[PDB]
Amino acid sequence: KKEWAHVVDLNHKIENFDELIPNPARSWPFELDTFQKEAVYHLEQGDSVFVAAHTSAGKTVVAEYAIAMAHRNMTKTIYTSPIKALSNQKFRDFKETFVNIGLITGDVQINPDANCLIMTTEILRSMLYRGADLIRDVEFVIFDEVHYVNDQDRGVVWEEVIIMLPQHVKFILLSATVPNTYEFANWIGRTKQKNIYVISTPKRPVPLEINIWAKKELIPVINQNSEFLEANFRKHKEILNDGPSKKTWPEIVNYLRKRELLPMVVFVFSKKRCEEYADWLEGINFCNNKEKSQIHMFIEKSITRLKKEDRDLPQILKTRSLLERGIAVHHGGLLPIVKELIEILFSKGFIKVLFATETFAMGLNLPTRTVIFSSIRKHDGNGLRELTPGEFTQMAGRAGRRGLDSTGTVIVMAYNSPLSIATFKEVTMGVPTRLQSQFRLTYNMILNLLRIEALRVEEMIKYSFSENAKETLQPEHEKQIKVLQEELQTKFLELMLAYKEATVNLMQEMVKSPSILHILKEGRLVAFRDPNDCLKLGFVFKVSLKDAVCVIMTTKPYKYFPKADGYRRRNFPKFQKTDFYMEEVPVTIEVITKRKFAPLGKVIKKDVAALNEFNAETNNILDGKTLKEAGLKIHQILLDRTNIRDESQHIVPKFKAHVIKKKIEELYHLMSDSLLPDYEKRLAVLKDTEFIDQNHNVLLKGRVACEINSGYELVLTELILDNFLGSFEPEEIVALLSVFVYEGKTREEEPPIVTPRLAKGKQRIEEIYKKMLCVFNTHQIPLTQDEAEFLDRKRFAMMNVVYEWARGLSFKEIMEMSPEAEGTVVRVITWLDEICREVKTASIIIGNSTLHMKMSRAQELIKRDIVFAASLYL
Ligand SMILES: Nc1ncnc2c1ncn2[C@@H]1O[C@H](COP(=O)(O)OP(=O)(O)NP(=O)(O)O)[C@@H](O)[C@H]1O
Repeated sequence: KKEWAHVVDLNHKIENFDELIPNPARSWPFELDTFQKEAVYHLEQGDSVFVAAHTSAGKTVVAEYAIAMAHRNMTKTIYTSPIKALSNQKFRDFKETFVNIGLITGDVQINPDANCLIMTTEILRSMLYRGADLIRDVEFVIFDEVHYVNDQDRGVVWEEVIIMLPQHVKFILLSATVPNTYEFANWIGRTKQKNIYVISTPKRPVPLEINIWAKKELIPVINQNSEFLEANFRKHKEILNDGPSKKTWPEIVNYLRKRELLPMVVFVFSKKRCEEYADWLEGINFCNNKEKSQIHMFIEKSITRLKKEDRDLPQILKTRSLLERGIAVHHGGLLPIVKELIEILFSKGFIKVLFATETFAMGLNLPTRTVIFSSIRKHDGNGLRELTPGEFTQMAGRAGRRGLDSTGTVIVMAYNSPLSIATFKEVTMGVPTRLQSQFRLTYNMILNLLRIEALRVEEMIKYSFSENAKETLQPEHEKQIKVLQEELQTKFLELMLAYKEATVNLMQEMVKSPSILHILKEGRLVAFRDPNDCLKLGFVFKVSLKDAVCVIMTTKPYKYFPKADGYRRRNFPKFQKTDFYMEEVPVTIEVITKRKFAPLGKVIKKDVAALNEFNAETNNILDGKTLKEAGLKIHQILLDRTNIRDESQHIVPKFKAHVIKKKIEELYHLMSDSLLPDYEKRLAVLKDTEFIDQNHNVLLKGRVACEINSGYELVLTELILDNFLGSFEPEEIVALLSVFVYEGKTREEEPPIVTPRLAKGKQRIEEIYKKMLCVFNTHQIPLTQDEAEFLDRKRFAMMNVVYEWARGLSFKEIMEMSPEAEGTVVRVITWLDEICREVKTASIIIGNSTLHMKMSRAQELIKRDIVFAASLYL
């Protein structure tokens, strides 16, 4: 009866809305869309909202409203998103929109006494665990980019956060259009006992047009009404009938320029190729003198902080070169400050051509007039594969600027060969991506909750999305089993069914080895099952292993077993005949008879001769005899089958009962398997390695691990627990620690480790990790590919860089010896600061003040220059 999540009908309207709101906490130059009105309304009622709105609709408006309320009730509104890189920006967007707002990061903290705070989800979780005091004064928590999914991002923890939030906190979840919003809104509302209204939109306010660029021509293939244009696509194919060349970009750039479809963002899934393509625009310029000067001034003003040695970095000079001509690239290889320059200049209208990797499309709020896909295929750790509809929608959706563009232009590049239609339709018009739960158990979480209170973990698991999902399913499967249990209420089968499965198995097995084409030579009379599973007989005519389908000349369906005379007589009487037809049949054929027909093609023509022959043969085959049958896998399979072997109008019921048993048995397991198993395993793991004792008390070791929130808490704890690091220099320690924050995917050969101790340290960590893996294996706990291949990658490749950096080398010299691009160097080194902080705290717990001192020293050594430059957004 009681519902906590309420779906707001799209057909619903608020004509008297302007009257319902007496004193709107905020107003805008424009007129709010119905969904925004819904949002504001339900917010003012004192309820929660889950807004899943198309790209270009204006979700931020709901965020600003909320905030406003916080400034009207002396309450606090915390804004959160999983994307840390986008904290500084959002913090600047609100400052320029509203007026005290703060910013909470790991090291930097600005204006905490504000009625609004910007922070990542992790920081919020952290504050929750901490039990911060300001949370008692928080009324609204905004969860932005709820649809954000990233496997390599450990900060997507809004579920844990929502579970942990106190009862007096109301929610505002912002998301792209997803199909399963109600699920999560219902979990939230039910689990939190909160009225939450699910709000969405019918379509994109700024409609997209999807085009293909082929042979210097722009061809529409999906119109504003999302209709696929077959003729045009075929046209592209025909025109063409294989990647960017030197003339590619100048040509399309020039084409779009004459037609004023700029600025353009070109998505390129490769940093190198971004830069290459950008370089291919040599001699093209979009900036007049004043613009060049403004840009120069902005850059000069922005980097004046840095030392001269950093201002003159090659990447900076090259970037300036591009920027002063209205061109840029955007990718993870760039120094943050450079990224920021590019972003700020792009948002202000100084950049007309931007080549960007996928990241640019996710967080950043920088829409463009035109979006181009250099390719709709991207390589992920798995390899090369087509983009998913969600990704394509995410990138393509950037192409419409509400208020500036009538429409958003999206272009897919074709080069020398046509794009496949299935691929293209799957990528551009595939089923929209669903919200998935990101909630996982970690040792850190378990140790912390366990340290807090005995059954906190169980409680956390009870209130998770998975559990609630299981709860939602339970009754459904109950009714299904009720119908089945009642439906039924109103050895032969085992061996037989097994025999069927065995024959199917063997058949599937024979479909791999070409040798089959010898057994299924044109004319091989066989008894097979049609789609309706009716036994029939026919001669083989074609064998396409590529499609694994055989064309047969067919005996009407019979609505046996090799060498089963009596069994045949009793079970299988004479079959019926029917005009021969060519039927396509799947290999997975109940029996391959010894009978072979001497050309069918002549029977297909109905030549009197072949006709008579066929008639006689068929009549003969259908008249008398009973069917006779006739690698290493097929051998064993056949053996087992024969073992089972040695082992008409009445089998219907039994068969039905079997079907039932299968269904029910199936619906049973469907309620068996999920966090509790993992949890038990993890407890076992923590018990074996002594983070907790036999009674599940958290030991000192576990209290140390509680402080490491970076991913490899157990191994790191193990590393720092004793005094192996006793004779290491701060530089050496921070150098060695880089292994826990570097993917180690460099495609270059590792040079000699710069010091002996570092080599020893690598050895030590490797050993620790091996042991830990052994323990993971013992308790059959599933590993992520990273955990698994950890040692198979070059994770230690950054030790030298970090060492030399801690020694005082300039970034220039650092880069001259780095196996990774600037951005990654900065990523590693900036993460190491946090690592050092964690280790400091840990050392406090351990009582090792020397280690503490060293870590402080390391922080002091690495925390400098362009690597730690203040954000341009602040
Ligand atoms: N009701 C409105 N009428 C006219 N303009 C609006 C309206 N609402 C928002 N805008 C403007 O259009 C833009 C809205 O974009 P935004 O706030 O980021 O939502 P969004 O497009 O859905 N973000 P995202 O989906 O992640 O890409 C802002 O620049 C607003 O100024």
